[PDB]
Amino acid sequence: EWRFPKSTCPGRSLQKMLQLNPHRHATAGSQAATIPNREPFISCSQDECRLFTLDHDVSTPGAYDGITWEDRSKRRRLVSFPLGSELTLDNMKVHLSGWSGTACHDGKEWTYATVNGPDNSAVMRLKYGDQIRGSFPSYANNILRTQESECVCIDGKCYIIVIDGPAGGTATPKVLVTREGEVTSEIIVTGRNKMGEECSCLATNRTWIECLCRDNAFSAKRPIIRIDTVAGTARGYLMCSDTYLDTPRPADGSITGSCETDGTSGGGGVKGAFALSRTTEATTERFYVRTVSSSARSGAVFYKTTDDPTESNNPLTLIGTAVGGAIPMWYSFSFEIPGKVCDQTCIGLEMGLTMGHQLWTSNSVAVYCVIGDNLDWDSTTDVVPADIV
Amino acid sequence: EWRFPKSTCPGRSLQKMLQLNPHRHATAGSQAATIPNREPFISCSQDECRLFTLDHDVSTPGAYDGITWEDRSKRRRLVSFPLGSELTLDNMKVHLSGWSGTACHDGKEWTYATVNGPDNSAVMRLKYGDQIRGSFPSYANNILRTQESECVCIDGKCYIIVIDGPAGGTATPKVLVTREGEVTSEIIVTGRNKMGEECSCLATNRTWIECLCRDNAFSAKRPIIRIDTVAGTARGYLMCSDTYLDTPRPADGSITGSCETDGTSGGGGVKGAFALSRTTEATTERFYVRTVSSSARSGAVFYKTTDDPTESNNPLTLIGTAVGGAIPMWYSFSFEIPGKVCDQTCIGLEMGLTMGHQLWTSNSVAVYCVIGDNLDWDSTTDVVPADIV
Amino acid sequence: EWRFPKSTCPGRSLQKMLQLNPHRHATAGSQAATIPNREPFISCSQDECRLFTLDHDVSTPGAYDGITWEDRSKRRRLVSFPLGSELTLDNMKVHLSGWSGTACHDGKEWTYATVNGPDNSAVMRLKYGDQIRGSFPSYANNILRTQESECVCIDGKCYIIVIDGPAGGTATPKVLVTREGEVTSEIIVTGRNKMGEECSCLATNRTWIECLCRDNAFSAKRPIIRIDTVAGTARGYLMCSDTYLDTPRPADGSITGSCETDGTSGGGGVKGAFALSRTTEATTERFYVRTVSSSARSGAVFYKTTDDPTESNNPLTLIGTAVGGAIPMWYSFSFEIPGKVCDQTCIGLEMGLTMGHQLWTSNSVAVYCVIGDNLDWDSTTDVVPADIV
Amino acid sequence: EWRFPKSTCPGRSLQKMLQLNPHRHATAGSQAATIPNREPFISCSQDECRLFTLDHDVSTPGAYDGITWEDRSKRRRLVSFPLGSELTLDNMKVHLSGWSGTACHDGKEWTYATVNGPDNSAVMRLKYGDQIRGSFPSYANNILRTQESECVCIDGKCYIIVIDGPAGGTATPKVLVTREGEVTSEIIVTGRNKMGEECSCLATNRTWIECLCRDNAFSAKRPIIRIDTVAGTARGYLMCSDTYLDTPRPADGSITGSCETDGTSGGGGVKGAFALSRTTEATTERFYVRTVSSSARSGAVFYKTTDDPTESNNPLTLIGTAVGGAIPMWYSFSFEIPGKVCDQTCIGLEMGLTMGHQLWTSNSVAVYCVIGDNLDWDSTTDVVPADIV
Ligand SMILES: *[C@@H]1O[C@H](CO)[C@@H](O)[C@H](O)[C@H]1NC(C)=O
Ligand SMILES: *[C@@H]1O[C@H](CO)[C@@H](O)[C@H](O)[C@H]1NC(C)=O
Ligand SMILES: *[C@@H]1O[C@H](CO)[C@@H](O)[C@H](O)[C@H]1NC(C)=O
Ligand SMILES: *[C@@H]1O[C@H](CO)[C@@H](O)[C@H](O)[C@H]1NC(C)=O
Ligand SMILES: [Ca+2]
Ligand SMILES: [Ca+2]
Ligand SMILES: [Ca+2]
Ligand SMILES: [Ca+2]
Repeated sequence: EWRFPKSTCPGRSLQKMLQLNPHRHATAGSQAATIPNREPFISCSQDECRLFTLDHDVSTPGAYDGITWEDRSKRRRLVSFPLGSELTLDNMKVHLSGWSGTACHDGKEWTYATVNGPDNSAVMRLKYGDQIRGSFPSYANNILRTQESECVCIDGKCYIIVIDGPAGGTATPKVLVTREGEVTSEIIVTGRNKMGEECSCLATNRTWIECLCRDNAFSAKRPIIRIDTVAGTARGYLMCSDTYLDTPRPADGSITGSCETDGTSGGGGVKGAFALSRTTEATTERFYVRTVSSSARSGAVFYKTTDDPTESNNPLTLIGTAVGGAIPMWYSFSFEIPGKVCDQTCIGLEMGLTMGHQLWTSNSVAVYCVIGDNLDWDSTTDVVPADIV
Repeated sequence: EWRFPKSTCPGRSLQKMLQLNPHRHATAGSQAATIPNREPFISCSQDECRLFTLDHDVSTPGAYDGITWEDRSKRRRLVSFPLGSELTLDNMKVHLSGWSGTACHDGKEWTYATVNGPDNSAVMRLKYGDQIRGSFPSYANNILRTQESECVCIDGKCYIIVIDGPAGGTATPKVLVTREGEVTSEIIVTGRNKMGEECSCLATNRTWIECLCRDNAFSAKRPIIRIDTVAGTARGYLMCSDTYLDTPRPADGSITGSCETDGTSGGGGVKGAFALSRTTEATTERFYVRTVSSSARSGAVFYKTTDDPTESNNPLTLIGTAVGGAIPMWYSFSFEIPGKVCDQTCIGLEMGLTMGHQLWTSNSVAVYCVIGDNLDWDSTTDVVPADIV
Repeated sequence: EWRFPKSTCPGRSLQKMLQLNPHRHATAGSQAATIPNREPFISCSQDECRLFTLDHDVSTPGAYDGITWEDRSKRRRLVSFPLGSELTLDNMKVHLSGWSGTACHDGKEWTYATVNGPDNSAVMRLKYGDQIRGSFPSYANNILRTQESECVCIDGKCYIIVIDGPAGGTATPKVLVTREGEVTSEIIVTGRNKMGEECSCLATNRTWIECLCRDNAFSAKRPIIRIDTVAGTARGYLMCSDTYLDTPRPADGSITGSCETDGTSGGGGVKGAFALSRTTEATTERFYVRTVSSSARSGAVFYKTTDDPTESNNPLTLIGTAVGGAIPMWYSFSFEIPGKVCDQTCIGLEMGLTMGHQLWTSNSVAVYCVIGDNLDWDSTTDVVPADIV
Repeated sequence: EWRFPKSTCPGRSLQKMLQLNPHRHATAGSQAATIPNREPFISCSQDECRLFTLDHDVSTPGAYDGITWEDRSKRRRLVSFPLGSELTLDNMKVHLSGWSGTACHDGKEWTYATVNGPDNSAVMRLKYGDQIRGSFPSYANNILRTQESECVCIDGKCYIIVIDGPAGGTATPKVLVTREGEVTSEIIVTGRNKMGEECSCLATNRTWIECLCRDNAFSAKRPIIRIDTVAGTARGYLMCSDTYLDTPRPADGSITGSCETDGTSGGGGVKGAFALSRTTEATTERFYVRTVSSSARSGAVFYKTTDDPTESNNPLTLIGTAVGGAIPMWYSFSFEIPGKVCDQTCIGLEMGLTMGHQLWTSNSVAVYCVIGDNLDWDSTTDVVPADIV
């Protein structure tokens, strides 16, 4: 029947599952039509896992693929591939037009959501199975956008974080509550709620959800949103650890003040992710990623903690480097693999590939899951963008 | 069991679902074998939706693709693609040879129909599952042809509009009634029945069907056919609104006379489409498309009304422009997505692509469905036919 | 449960279903890897129909495709494609190595059979589902070979005609009786049994099978084999009609003597096919194909009769020309589409494509089924072998 | 329910099933993106058989395919293809990153295992369905590696041989016992246990497994490991027959001493394979492969015996040559096709293709199964590596 959160598979670290690298096949002499894309993420039903991403209505090599740097356009679609299929034209499935996306399976059907339209009056449409069952219009009229990673479904309701408002100022997130793709309520996020883009979300137990977000205007600390799906409420916090997770960021521990103090820098950011261990009642361990560099989007390093991230300033504990500091690392995303016996959470890593400013842009995706005792290996792309034809 | 019409999902406007644009992948350097095609449409079972179209036994780029402007030839086939698969050779499924097509799912099996043969003695064959169960010969011996959009199945019987006769004069439509692909009766269309090509058809309630057609000889107003599937009868009308839906057309409201008065121009036309909202007993709102231009096939504009289109001359109400007037827009088609709880109707738009008179010809397909409160965005192709290799 | 012959769908003629033409996609500029092949045929389960053929371990365009004229080699395999999929590399499924093939579904599993090995000691292996369950060795040690069209399964047993012996002399056919792919008996063909290659076989009622074969040494009349699956017996006849079906052949009616008189020419031949109408008790109409030319493999013409073909010399009745006499036509094959209500038989046509003697060789496949009242249209390829790259 | 070993299909020899040869499609003019690979093997569930192999994150033709000679790198993944699909990019499924692999189906789910990481601290991860359920770290810190052929599942537990330690000295194998992908015990291999790489494993009856391995340091005789899955024990032996199966090897019978005497040469080796006939209680016949040459990896020859291979020095009995001595032959692997009535074992042959030392490297795969009475035909590739583009 309905999907709900189970206790997770035992595991005390992150180890590599797989990597997809389509543009290895886009060199001189190759015969493949690969799909350049950005903002990828994975979502799973109990039958299959799928790689979702936002394409550009074009393949590489190809004469139109010079637009792949744009964030928003009439060409972008939420597409997906079965997880493990390489990212080629024939493997691709188009779900909805739009330039911001999310998707999640509720036990019976896929829900797909994208935002579509001009910056000042965009509309989120939600697709349930084959039908568009929901529509949610822009409420601040300034780039309505969503998670760029999977949403979370519990007991037949799916929970989606949207934000609308300036990228460099106050923009308030909302939680949309959907049943069969129709928006049946909006939860107001209380507490610390002046920012919260591109949230990566996971259930922390049977009835609660925790989202790790990006503050693009005010702070190098990541906002966190917790949802109590029974009470129907959501509260925002600021991640308190001295190990600041956003990029760019100042040195560790140097933001003076309370947990929820912004600090003086804070401009810019990148979507971050986390994974966890849990029982039916509570989360027992958390796993976090951030870049090697504190000013550029390069590298990826893993950390862990058994503390509550909204109320401890202790540094996180180092797991090790998953992408060397010389390698572009951009978004990362959380997801959960439902199982019959236990569930498992994972972090995906968008290893970025680009020829430069407003030139060809795409990525390779590496996946790490909660299992084992030590980090097993770092990941590379071995794709030189100059060699892409 | 059998498919029948349900009440529709709530919705008060048209919003974009998705777009397919295969020839974005047919530029210099690309690795894809795309499928040039015309007269596309979508039909759905409860498991899957499919994009149907008439191909030319060729792919683009390719040395034989210069024939894709022809309407009828021994090369054309009704093919289909899972909806969301891009239109490439490996994704294509061939169903029947022929140069006019339709298809619909009855709850248990696909029915596929095409017309095949020389202009003066063509034969419609109907395929049910894997077998050809029905054959219907030409009765006026002058291009037997059909809807170029999905047929409608109710309680195990499927209803198909055919026409046979001169393109610039009187040609009488018939309704074929099929059970498992075998033609078990013909309903005579009474009333206004001297034309009626390329009908887009939707159930208006539990037991009635309404088709919106093209008068190619006499009128800029669109013919409408209503079928009472219980009584086994069909009656033709002329759409009465001052907002004439065909192309070319005179200015709005300027056809003098009764509802069913032709007007003085009327030569030519294009296949049009509509969508609707309904309960089990009656249709509550209708949605219509026409071109921006009143003399060329360019642009697409949406309208709506709560009036009966066969008995009111009130202008329709503007929803907005879905394809800018500078963009070729050709056929459009209706279809319905069956759901477990509710059904949903949609309009697809054939955005035409061609190098010129008797040169390479194909299209991009944009899809809008009944949902939400306002139009979300217009569609473009960003394909320049000169760049197609 | 098990497959058995049902009464057929009503139909009094042959009308076109579809055509596959992969090498339309093998011209200059094309992006497809098409599969050159020969001896194709179709076989169906109740879920799906499939196009089987013998490939050459190569695709076109390609530097190794110059071997596709060979009849037998270590490169050839029995491969298949879902019926309606075009014949490209990614759509292909390899079943067994070998250079003579057949396949049929028994209601539960596919049986696949090929002959493999050197001319003087070849072995037929039979694959049932995923396993090789049967092996049948050469008994005359001179090119053991089989039908190159589907076999027939009745009540859990499948029936396969093999021949072994000189191509220009006496070679006796056997009927192999298989259960789950294991050869459980051999039926000796009595009567007229000195030749019988490449048999096209169809059930004539609930318990009998009729095969139409090729005499390569002695006669322009086609041999016919009837199998009584209950009694476990098979008897050979010579087709008696004045309308000789093989190529080359003398003029109609000019073979003097009894039904089973060879006539003076008779050297050479081509695989022919037939279709039929039947009830559970008896065959009511037969449909036959032969070439337009009486000396070359060009064109295809349809005929019918309600007579017993082993005991009447009446000419057959003309249906019309399905492939014009200027178009190469090579093998043709019978097959049957099982249905829940009724079955349907069909003829496929191998429209040959070649650059010349021991150069590139392949084909296009056109399909006609028993339905309707008149022939609907002839078929062409519009492939010029010189344009294949 | 659970998979367990059945009695095998009757058969007294090895006959060819099929061959996959993707790089036939990688010549000048071809349109295919083929997948260069090494260490392939086949594993089957009751629904499907699959070809597994270790890829290099690249396709051929292509500018990055010059790395395909490396044994271990961050690019390699365990991928698979449905058996009979040709080895192209669109057909490929990625399961896990890593450079040593194995996989087996337990009746309900696939288990996939790879080793990943640096030479001195590699980690085996095990994937069960969609989840990584098991992790097993390196215990000798010197290239943890596994079978490169299918594992064996009996009554819900799967058995995997791993080895860790020097390639030219003593390295002790362990048997990992897995349930739903989690390592629930390790069986210590007693007896002759100082080597044992790349084991090909088959059940010998209802409760016992026999593995045929490679001694890379000490002996031209192959090690054999037997597992009693009920008692939970494993014992190593040295294959005693005078017909030494490894490459390179001295002349037959010339190793002086007991069964378990190494002999004086013994350096180097290749993965070998075997097939068998069995009842529920015991193995009745064994089938073995080795190269034609006793110093190079070229050719393949089949043998059989009804003796116990750990306790008889009798020569094996010749079946015949499956790959001529002029053709590179590298790894071979065992696998078993589960059936509803009977099981069947087979040998696959990695026919190697390479341009030379540290240049492009891949293979063709030929498959032989236990059936029939005599060998049917030898296999070739007819791929000249110089012609690969
Ligand atoms: C989940 O966690 C929240 C917050 O700690 C708690 O209030 C709630 O009771 C928990 N749910 C269960 C089922 O224990
Ligand atoms: C459907 O509409 C027709 C025409 O308005 C009407 O006659 C018929 O009764 C309706 N059907 C139902 C089930 O109400
Ligand atoms: C099928 O036909 C044969 C030959 O005419 C006849 O002997 C047999 O009785 C028929 N089978 C049935 C079930 O009528
Ligand atoms: C399988 O073989 C082993 C070794 O010969 C034997 O001990 C065991 O009893 C056998 N199993 C069965 C079920 O006979
Ligand atoms: Ca920030
Ligand atoms: Ca008109
Ligand atoms: Ca002859
Ligand atoms: Ca050795």
